[PDB]
Amino acid sequence: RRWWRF
Repeated sequence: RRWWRF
């Protein structure tokens, strides 16, 4: 949602 694959 915000980091790497999120």
